[PDB]
Amino acid sequence: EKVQAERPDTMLGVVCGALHVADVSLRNSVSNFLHSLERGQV
Repeated sequence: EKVQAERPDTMLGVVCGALHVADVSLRNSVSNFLHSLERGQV
């Protein structure tokens, strides 16, 4: 139909997606690491 419009540039889109993914992953990793540290583990 040629109606797949109103998208951002591919570069900005993939950059933002990778930034969101890495942010969530790093935040969860830091949180779980601190959780293990707090309970008395290494």
